[PDB]
Amino acid sequence: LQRFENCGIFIVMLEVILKTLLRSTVVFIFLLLAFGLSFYILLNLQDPFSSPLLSIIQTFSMMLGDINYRESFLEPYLRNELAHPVLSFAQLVSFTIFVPIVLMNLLIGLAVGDI
Amino acid sequence: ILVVNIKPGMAFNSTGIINNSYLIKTCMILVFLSSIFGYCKEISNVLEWIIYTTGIIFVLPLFVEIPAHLQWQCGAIAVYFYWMNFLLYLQRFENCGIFIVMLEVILKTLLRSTVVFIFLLLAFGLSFYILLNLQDPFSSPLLSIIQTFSMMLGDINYRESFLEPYLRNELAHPVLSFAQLVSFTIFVPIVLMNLLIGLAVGDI
Repeated sequence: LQRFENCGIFIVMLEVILKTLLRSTVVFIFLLLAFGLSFYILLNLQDPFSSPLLSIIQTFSMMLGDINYRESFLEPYLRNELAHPVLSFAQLVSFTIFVPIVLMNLLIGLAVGDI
Repeated sequence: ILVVNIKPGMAFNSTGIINNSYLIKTCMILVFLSSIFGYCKEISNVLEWIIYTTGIIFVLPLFVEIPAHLQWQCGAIAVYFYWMNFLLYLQRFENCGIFIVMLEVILKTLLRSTVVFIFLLLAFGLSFYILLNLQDPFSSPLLSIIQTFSMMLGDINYRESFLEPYLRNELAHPVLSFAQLVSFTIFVPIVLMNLLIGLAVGDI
């Protein structure tokens, strides 16, 4: 579709935003490895965080702002099942600041420029 | 290595788990040596004073018997800051440093604006604490604030906390509760989140 006169600008733009993200990702893999290996300590008793690689695929799926808050922090806290409740809620506000707010707006800001 | 090879919360010594010993022993000796070398070489200056002090506690059972819960409490803190502080080493590579310079600009701009908008979330937090008090998520004034903070990304929990309680006749103030819900959705997920996208788009 790069050779049709309504389409090709969108495939040229798709490749610009994709090549920029695929450069950016070498940096921000370590930003998600930080929260992934840390929620693997604090939330270990819960199915989504059962293993270090499942913990990373879950932290990646929280990046779009679907944190699973009630299901994974609040309800375990009211059952007395969080092993580190204060430190778990601190890492939740920290994750929400650095990843869904900061990192996602940095990718919107990059895309707005490059388009 | 010492995180992925030992189950979180189990106490461990040079002999392995208190219940891989060569891997466990050598990786502890390395974390200890590199933390005391770190104390010699001593926001970057603050991150090191979290990392080397906390990384010592995770490994004190190399020499000193210490509680399982305290060992992993420091394991969680140390492992997190070790990787956040690993980004500061990417400032000096030609593919990367542009993104760490941009990450700091958007983060410093956000952390200035929070002085203002902490009171915007305290308004809705102390107010949903009145109107929704009978529901588990809003049971306490601090739980109510951690809950409106989690609603900020646009996951309002609408059916679960307004509609279903209303159809059961369990909202204590239904009209005023639905007004505060449209108000929250306007000021926070729409207005405040777009103000942070607008700031980020400019400053990048």
